[PDB]
Amino acid sequence: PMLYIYIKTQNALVQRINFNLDSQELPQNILWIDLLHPSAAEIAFISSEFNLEFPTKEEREEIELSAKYWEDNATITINAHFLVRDIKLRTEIVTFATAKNILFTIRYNEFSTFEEIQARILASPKNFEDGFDIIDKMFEVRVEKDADLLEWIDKEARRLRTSVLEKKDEYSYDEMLKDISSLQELNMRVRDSLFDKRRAMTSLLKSDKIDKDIKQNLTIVLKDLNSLVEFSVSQLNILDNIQTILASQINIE
Ligand code: NI
Repeated sequence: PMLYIYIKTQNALVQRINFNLDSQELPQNILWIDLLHPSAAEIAFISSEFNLEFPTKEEREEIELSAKYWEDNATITINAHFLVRDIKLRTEIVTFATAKNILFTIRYNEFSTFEEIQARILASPKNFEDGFDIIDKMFEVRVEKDADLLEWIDKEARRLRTSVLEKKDEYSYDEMLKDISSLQELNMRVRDSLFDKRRAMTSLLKSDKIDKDIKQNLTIVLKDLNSLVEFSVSQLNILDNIQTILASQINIE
């Protein structure tokens, strides 16, 4: 049950404070508040200090569980999509929220993609003026990590493509089918993860809480995201065709 507060320092750098809710005093110049394994104390803390609640039924608005983006006059909420090990992956969701120009992330597990997000924010030369600048950089880091995963699948697909097409350096036909099937699932999960981030960034673009600097950056990430979706689709066709060729060999032989 941990609470990390990221502040903009006097020297215009970011510093991470391991914050103790029950005793310590709140810092100045907060950029981003990270809640890991929150208990009712941490949930009570952000509500009492930043007016941040998450009921699924309220009087003022119809809350739709069939969306992953919600915005009222003061806050934006995003249930953001991540992939974590279950190689077999599974969906992990992190709640993002904005209040008083501060980014909030609420997470229930620690996973490697979020550690990479932490390291990049702490080491970026970018000057973050508020929490909206943070989420801007996070979307960029998240699309890169999805790209690295498509690249890894690409390496594995080329090895399989060579092995099956030229019938050279093959192993167990069943084992090759297991791998192809595993890569197909990874490809499908990353593409869907990329679709989720497209919908969120596009909804952020419409907010008037987001200044022109962030909208320009989200647009650049969106173009690259689209490139990765194209790459993922070409890649899945290759995997499906390797599976078809491999099944053809089993049956013919
Ligand atoms: Ni700005």
